[PDB]
Amino acid sequence: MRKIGIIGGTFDPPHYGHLLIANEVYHALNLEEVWFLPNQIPPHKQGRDITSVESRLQMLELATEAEEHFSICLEELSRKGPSYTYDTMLQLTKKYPDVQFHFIIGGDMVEYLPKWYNIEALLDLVTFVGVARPGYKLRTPYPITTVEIPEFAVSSSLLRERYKEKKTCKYLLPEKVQVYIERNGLYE
Amino acid sequence: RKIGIIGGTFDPPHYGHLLIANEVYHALNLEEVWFLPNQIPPHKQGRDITSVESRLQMLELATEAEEHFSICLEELSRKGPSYTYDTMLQLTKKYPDVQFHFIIGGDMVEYLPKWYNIEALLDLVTFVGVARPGYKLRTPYPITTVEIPEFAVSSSLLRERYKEKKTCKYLLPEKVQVYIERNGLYES
Ligand SMILES: Nc1ncnc2c1ncn2[C@@H]1O[C@H](COP(=O)(O)OP(=O)(O)OC[C@H]2O[C@@H]([n+]3cccc(C(=O)O)c3)[C@H](O)[C@@H]2O)[C@@H](O)[C@H]1O
Ligand SMILES: Nc1ncnc2c1ncn2[C@@H]1O[C@H](COP(=O)(O)OP(=O)(O)OC[C@H]2O[C@@H]([n+]3cccc(C(=O)O)c3)[C@H](O)[C@@H]2O)[C@@H](O)[C@H]1O
Ligand SMILES: [Mg+2]
Ligand SMILES: [Mg+2]
Repeated sequence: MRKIGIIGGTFDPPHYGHLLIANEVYHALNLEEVWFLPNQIPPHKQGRDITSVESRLQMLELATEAEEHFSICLEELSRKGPSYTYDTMLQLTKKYPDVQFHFIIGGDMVEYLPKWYNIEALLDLVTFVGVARPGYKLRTPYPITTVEIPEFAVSSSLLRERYKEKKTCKYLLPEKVQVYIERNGLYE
Repeated sequence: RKIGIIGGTFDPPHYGHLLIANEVYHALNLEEVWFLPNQIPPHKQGRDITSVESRLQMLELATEAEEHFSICLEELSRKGPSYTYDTMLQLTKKYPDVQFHFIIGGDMVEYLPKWYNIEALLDLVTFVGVARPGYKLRTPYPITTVEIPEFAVSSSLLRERYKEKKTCKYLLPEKVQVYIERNGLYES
């Protein structure tokens, strides 16, 4: 099953920018499917806070369950420590020898690439697909694939701020995710 | 009474229309927002546009679920080209109760110098600009601004995409999608 997309994330919370870039890359590159890959500990944001894996997982399920071309990969949640993508992609490449993985990143992560653990070796394990994001730019010296989408400036940190400040989040993320955030008072 | 007006052609209406309407309604504590479809757009005369009953059908589908959104049918009676200045004269005289906030995206912010009776219009109504990717709010005119999570969705892209059978997931409401697809709008 050759062409598979994988979107790595903290998903804190998941939102329409995640679903948008996943669906757009899926159509653009004729992928068989897209795997959402939630991290246990974000390797670049190790000191911080972040909501439980359990609530992040539940949001992600809510966010993606409608979608049959979407599924959740738990490889990192079954590992201790910071979730380095090179380690994960090593495991998945050997578990799935007949898949060409396309790792999907937004503009801000394309810029941060030079600081990823084992970046140069990672680029040989996987095909990176960068997608534009307002305020970031897709220019990178690394040989990545690029897909054009209708850019959406929603972020997880913006959503967290707005929930705290009691500001509207309508049209920013799935209604099912909104329902769960408000029920459990995450981000207030 | 602070009331929003978003004039547009709505061919089709999409999440960018709904987003900006919601964003200003909350940021300016509006009582509600009116969607004002034009009979003939002043600046796209002839062009190639969808019928007014069809655009009206879609706009209803786009906004029906929304309690704080109604549609204003003022431009739909009489003449051809819908000049906003005339509309707002008529609305201002009719409801001296209400302070109208006319909502425009950044592309329409840019084109303001070419609007009919622009200077007299600015005296009539409060303009509210919202950013659009690929158009920052630079204007020498004294308009009110609200900061939004920008979405690069456009009507012409959706037209093009429907014609090419490309995905429109997350870009516009499902009810509107159902209508376009079933009547085979925008194809060829
Ligand atoms: N509005 C939007 N438009 C376009 N793209 C958008 C977006 N919002 C988020 N995104 C993108 O979606 C993805 C998920 O966002 P978010 O949930 O915040 O994810 P984030 O915490 O930024 O992490 C992104 C991925 O990169 C991995 N990473 C980062 C840094 C170093 C290393 C390493 O191994 O050394 C690995 C991390 O483990 C995860 O797999 C990101 O790629 C982000 O850029
Ligand atoms: N993604 C996005 N992000 C931010 N804003 C977005 C947007 N997509 C549409 N918009 C905005 O939504 C609104 C509606 O979109 P669209 O259907 O394409 O509307 P459009 O045809 O641009 O018309 C905008 C309004 O301006 C009026 N106008 C235009 C030119 C001259 C004059 C005149 O009186 O001489 C009047 C026109 O009759 C209509 O009422 C527009 O303001 C557009 O800029
Ligand atoms: Mg990020
Ligand atoms: Mg426009």
